[PDB]
Amino acid sequence: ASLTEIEHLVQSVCKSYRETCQLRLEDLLRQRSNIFSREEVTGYQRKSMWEMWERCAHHLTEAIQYVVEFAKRLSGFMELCQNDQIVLLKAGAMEVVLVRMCRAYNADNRTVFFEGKYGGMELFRALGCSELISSIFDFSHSLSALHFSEDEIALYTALVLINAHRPGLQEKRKVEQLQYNLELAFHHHLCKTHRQSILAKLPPKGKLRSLCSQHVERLQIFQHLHPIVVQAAFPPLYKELFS
Ligand SMILES: O=C(O)c1ccc(-c2nn(C(=O)c3c(Cl)cccc3C(F)(F)F)c3ccccc23)cc1
Ligand SMILES: [Mg+2]
Repeated sequence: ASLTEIEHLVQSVCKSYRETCQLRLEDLLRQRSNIFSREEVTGYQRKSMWEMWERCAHHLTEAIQYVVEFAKRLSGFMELCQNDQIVLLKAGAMEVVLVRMCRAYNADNRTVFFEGKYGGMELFRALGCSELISSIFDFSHSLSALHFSEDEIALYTALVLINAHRPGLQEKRKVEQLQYNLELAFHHHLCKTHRQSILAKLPPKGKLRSLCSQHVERLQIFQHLHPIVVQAAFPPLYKELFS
């Protein structure tokens, strides 16, 4: 792919990203001052496990749905057979959700933006997932240290999804090519901005995968104990994770 194609791919990917973000980043930064009372905290901490899970589960569900809309706008994704779109999304939608979190994370006070204000991990205590939730906070913190631009997150998460080494693909070669193109675009943009050095500092893909595995497993257990009701946007994908 030539320079102009690459530039068009970067612009396209970053526009798709911005347009499939729940909240714009300026909002998240405006509100880092708006922090939860200890009264508001204990309020959340005195919530029942189920009502808290319902909140978080619906929040996370909505997030996955924005990520699916992002994928559907990646050049070439819609041209993929339904099987492969499910393979890519089953594996990666939640990996992207986990990456997108670093936006709502404030490494200064170690808090995250949740339901209108910032709170520490203490806020989710009623779920009793301290291990998992501590891990997630560690990951966001780790991503914070890289000071991603919005453009970098867009290209990085595009590559999290468009990965040709996911088990199950049938058009593996078509994915390899969309991936190659996204890698040229990511690398170009990083060079352009003197940020090429972050490539070696990105999370090892294994760490992202395994963390996503822990997280989804836990969520599936909770979905078993206490099903929330989902109006699904990609039914063949929903059926692949909720059954
Ligand atoms: O609306 C949809 O079409 C749709 C909506 C959501 C998903 C989706 N949920 N999910 C979960 O982890 C999940 C969530 Cl976010 C909330 C409650 C329970 C669950 C669980 F049971 F599946 F585990 C995923 C993981 C990986 C990939 C896609 C998804 C998929 C499809
Ligand atoms: Mg240069």
